[PDB]
This record gives sequence, structure tokens and C-alpha cells, in this order.
Amino acid sequence: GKRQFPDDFIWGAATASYQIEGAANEGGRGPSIWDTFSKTPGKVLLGHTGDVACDHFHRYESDVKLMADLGIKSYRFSLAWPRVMPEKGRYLESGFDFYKRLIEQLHKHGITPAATIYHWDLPQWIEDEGGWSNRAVVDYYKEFAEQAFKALGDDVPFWITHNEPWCASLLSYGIGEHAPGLKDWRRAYRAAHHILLSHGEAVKLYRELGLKGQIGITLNLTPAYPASSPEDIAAQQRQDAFSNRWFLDPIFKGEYPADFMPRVERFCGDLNVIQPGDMETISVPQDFLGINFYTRSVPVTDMGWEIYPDALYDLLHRLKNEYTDLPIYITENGAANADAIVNGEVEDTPRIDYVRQHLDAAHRFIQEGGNLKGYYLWSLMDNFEWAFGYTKRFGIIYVDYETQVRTPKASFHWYRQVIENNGLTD
Ligand code: NA
Repeated sequence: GKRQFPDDFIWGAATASYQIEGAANEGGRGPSIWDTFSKTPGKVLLGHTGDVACDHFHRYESDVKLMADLGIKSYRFSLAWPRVMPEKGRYLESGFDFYKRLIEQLHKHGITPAATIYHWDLPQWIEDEGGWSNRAVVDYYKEFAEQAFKALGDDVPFWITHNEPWCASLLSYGIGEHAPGLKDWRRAYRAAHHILLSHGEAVKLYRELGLKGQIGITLNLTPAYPASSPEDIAAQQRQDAFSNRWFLDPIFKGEYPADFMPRVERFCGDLNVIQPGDMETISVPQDFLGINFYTRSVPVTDMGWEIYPDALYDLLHRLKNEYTDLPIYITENGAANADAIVNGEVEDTPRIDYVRQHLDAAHRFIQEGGNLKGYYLWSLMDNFEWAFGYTKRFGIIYVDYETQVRTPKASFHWYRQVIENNGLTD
């Protein structure tokens, strides 16, 4: 029959600043690492950049109206650091103006803001000083977080310090797929530490300012599974440490995974990054945990990622059982689909099927006492898919980049029904 969610369950959709905003060179905005990276020959498919994107900086009013039609109770978006700290030693109070306008529209339509402080658009001038590998980044982030809390505080009840440390560190500085696109494990592990430390500083600052809302981190988690024989179980443990425990353990247990740190030191040498007090600051109590879930390791979406909703069920139980009794929010979940407009409609049935499977997994967790409080679909609209540019589409709303026309997909109409019914009804 019907799978009905809790009465107070928070239904949302999510975006990120560089991915939708455009207006990259307006209002004094300085370049981010992603401006530099996308503008570098060879780094992003077809040479796509986030100059323009969905032109959301300008079109926010109409976008919010689509959100009101959808019926989301919360909209998760990110704050553009480069609009506020565009160059070394320069602060633009006006850089938060857009967010103030956006938030007014949200409140007008009874939508709660959920603001992500850092979703990867580090100002280029900080990267020029070593970026996340430099300890001084912690103070720069603190300065930005401080101004965000002061500018928006009262109007934002739900704050996310950091989006996906694994990507901002390991994928960005170690693997080199994302800005700033370096290949240096020591640098990447230094970045991981400083991202985690900056999270903790922001939480501390939030308490000290006496704000009344909630603050937490968002982690992408990719459950690993063994193929089998003791070596396969060991392989699973290595993968799990690399993707998941490297971030979960410090946040919740105030230590890095001791099984994996020797491997890190083997390939990086001494990180020379952990200072006394750091691990305590990283493990400061949060109000909630945000998780971004897409797939597992060890049929597929348009990204070629395995569809495996059981991994989400297992993951939520793992968090409950091993890590935290805090409220969990799925801050992202979604799928790429090879979408086309036929007669002004987009029939993205595969996307519907994917979200239905994941919400069923979530519903099962809730039924078994799981403290899952909210779900945000990635994404509200098609957008700049990082290294893939505009070539991959995750939206429940189609965006023609030539015309900027928004066309709600079948998935939009389906999710609207899910929200209206507060659950699955098939
Ligand atoms: Na990144």
C-alpha cells in the first residue's frame, strides 16, 4: 500500500552555487578555483564553465515559484565565498545581497532555507596560498562563516558547514578530477584535515553567537562491499576507510582510522598537519549528520553508477548502530538520466524509479526506529556537472541552456505528489 513518512518529515531539493548561479563576473565576484579550472584547456568536457550556468542569480524569483509549485518545505543551496571575499584582504558585505533576496522569496512561499557554507567554490586567491593544504585556510573559512552567520543568521535555521570533504580533498588534490586538480596525496590528506578542522571551528562559532537553529556537516558516503576470502574482506576495509571512515571516525570518534593511517603515511610520508586540540575541535557535537548517497562499491544510471538502494538502507543502519543517534538528513540523492524534451515534456521514468527505490529504503529505516528527518533530491534543476560540464543532467527540472527555459520533468510531477501525500503511493 502507501509508505507514509513521519508527520514532520522534511522534503527538499538541493543545488550548489557554482553549478546554477552564473553571474560569475558581476557585483565584484572574484574567481573561484572552479573558474580557473573550467577555463583551463582539458579540465572540463567541451570546455564548459559556470560562467552563465542556469543564470539563477538573475532568475531566482521564477525558480522559487517552481519550488512553491513543487511543495518542498526546504531548499538547500550553497553560499558563494568568492562573492564575499573576492580578493585577498577584500570583504564585500554586498556579496550576501543575492542570498538575502533569495531567502525573502523562500520565506514568502513558506520554504525554509538550508544553507551550505562551502560547496567547493574556494576563492582562487586562497588556492594561490596553498588552498586547503595551508592551515591558514581555517581562519579564512572562519572569517567567511562568521560573516555568513551575521548576515543571514536569523533567517537560516539549518546550516551545513561543508559539502563532501572527500571530494574537496581527495578527489581535488589527490586524484585531480576536481578543482584545483592536483595529484598529491600528502596535499590531499592535509586538505582533508583542514576541511574537518574548519567544520569544527564553524560549529563552535555558531554556538558562541547564540543562534537558535541547527548545524552539521554533509558527507558523501559510498558503502564498500567484499567480493568474497580474508583478502577480499580486507580490501573492503581499505576502501571503506578511504571513502567513509576517514571522515566519519574524526567527526564522531575524534580519531582517524588507525588501520588506514599507516597506508596514508606510507604513500604521503608525514602529514605534519595534526596539531594538539585539532581532533577535539573536529569532534565538537553537531545537531545533525547530512549524508549524500548515490551508489556503492565492490543496472546503472547515466553516470554508469550501480543502482543499489539496499546500500542506503544498510548505511543508515550502520550510522545508527556505530556512529550516532543524531538526526540524519539525506542532503542529496538522485540520478543522471539521458534526458530529452519531446513535445515540451521530459519522460524521465528511470529517475522516478531510482528515487522511489531509495525512498523505500529510507522508509524501511524509519519503520525500524531510524532517526531520518529529511530528504533532499539532487537536483532541483539540471546544472553544471563539474568535470562533465552540461553534458549530464540530474535535475527534476530540465534547463535549456540556450534559452534558459525551465521545463519540469515527469520526476517533478511525481515528487510533487510524493510531497503532497507525504510518502510513496506508487
Ligand atoms: Na571537489
